[PDB]
Amino acid sequence: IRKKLVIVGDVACGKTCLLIVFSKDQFPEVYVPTVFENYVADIEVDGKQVELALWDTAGQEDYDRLRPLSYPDTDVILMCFSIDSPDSLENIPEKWTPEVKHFCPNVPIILVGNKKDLRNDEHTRRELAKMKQEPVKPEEGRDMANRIGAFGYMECSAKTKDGVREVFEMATRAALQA
Ligand SMILES: Nc1nc2c(ncn2[C@@H]2O[C@H](COP(=O)(O)OP(=O)(O)OP(O)(O)=S)[C@@H](O)[C@H]2O)c(=O)[nH]1
Ligand SMILES: [Mg+2]
Repeated sequence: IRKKLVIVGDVACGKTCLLIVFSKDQFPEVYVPTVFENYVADIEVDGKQVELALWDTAGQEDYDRLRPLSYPDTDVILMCFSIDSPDSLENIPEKWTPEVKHFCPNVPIILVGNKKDLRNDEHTRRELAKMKQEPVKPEEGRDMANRIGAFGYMECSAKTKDGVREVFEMATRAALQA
């Protein structure tokens, strides 16, 4: 069974690394902003065999016009944000929810907190202290997921691999049913 999925979220929130890890097992060395890209990977969930189309998108403003060209026949969407950056969570209902909600209504959305490893990182906590902030708490991410009627919230780390597999299984599970 074939299904298509699109990933979206702020700049450098880990969109790409996540998709590459899951389908190539390697963690990209050099960070290069994405214009657009396509990937494929297979997965078995609840006995079903599913081929997956992974459409990567850009989080940059400069590309707002072309990003909507990948939305056409989407089955499920992974709306991502970063745990070290509280603002990227704020921009969920601001920019991404409206954009997606327009182009792709009636399509399941999986809210995804990324860079789960940086929640404990000391360097991270110290830099955010200047800004009188702190990493995102699992609760607030779940609240945001409910607020926008997401199919489910999930967290993970593409660096350590913590929870990466569960993210896609939930996506596939949602792309089949509903
Ligand atoms: N600590 C940590 N760093 C990560 C993780 N995933 C990605 N990164 C790092 O964060 C930076 C952003 O990664 P990337 O996936 O390219 O962002 P993006 O959201 O796709 O960004 P764009 O293409 O919209 S500009 C990179 O330097 C990458 O190595 C993660 O799980 N943990
Ligand atoms: Mg990218």
